[PDB]
Amino acid sequence: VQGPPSPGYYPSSQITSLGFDQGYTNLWGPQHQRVDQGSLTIWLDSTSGSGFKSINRYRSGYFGANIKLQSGYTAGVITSFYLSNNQDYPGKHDEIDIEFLGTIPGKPYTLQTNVFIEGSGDREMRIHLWFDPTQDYHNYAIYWTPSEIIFFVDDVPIRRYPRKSDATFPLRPLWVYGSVWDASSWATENGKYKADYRYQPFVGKYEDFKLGSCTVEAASSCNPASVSPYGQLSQQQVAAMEWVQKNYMVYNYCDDPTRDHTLTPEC
Repeated sequence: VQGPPSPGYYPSSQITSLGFDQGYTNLWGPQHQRVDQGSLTIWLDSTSGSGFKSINRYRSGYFGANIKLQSGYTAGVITSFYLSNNQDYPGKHDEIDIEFLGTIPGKPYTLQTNVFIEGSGDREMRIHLWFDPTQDYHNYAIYWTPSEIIFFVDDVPIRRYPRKSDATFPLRPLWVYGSVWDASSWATENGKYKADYRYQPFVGKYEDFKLGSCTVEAASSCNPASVSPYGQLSQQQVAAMEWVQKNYMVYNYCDDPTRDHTLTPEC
């Protein structure tokens, strides 16, 4: 295993790799978190998962990490990296998600991306990957400006969510989070395979954090990082994103005939 065509531009290579403590602290389950020379390990077992949160609240930016997932049986468990304001607006929040959905032997991990606006999501896109995300660290990133969201895997854009209306786009400040947790009811084949704690702990590893971003109170000149040679995805970037969605996309909410698309007019 064919990988995508080169995107011709490498946003992750233009931003300094950071240790955990330069951007983040633990939020819950500190007993299931360790940091070794900037590299983070968090884990889930029968008693608790763990999650971390950025020190700052942001208005925009480029947010990335190198992440490595657990091999073997991992059904029902989600390893995550996301932007959210759920703690500022409980129940009525915005979120931008990367979620790895655990799996069973013989079947690949699923990477889900999602967007919540004022408390409602249902904006899922799911892909499988062109590499084994348990064998080494791979780069995952969320780019977020007032005009668009772009998700990147190893600097390949896998999805773009443009601003079609204010009501369907995240315009309020977000913090960065990451977690490992039990989503047995839905994560793996819509809940068919659930967490099996015989295989515990379920470990998530994160390092070389990337922040090319703008805090809420940052000087007004602050804007995110270039994500393309131009002011917009290049045709080479677009072609790579197209290949991913052609060859690896397994769900797109816009294409689901069971979904009421009026509830999501950005489609």
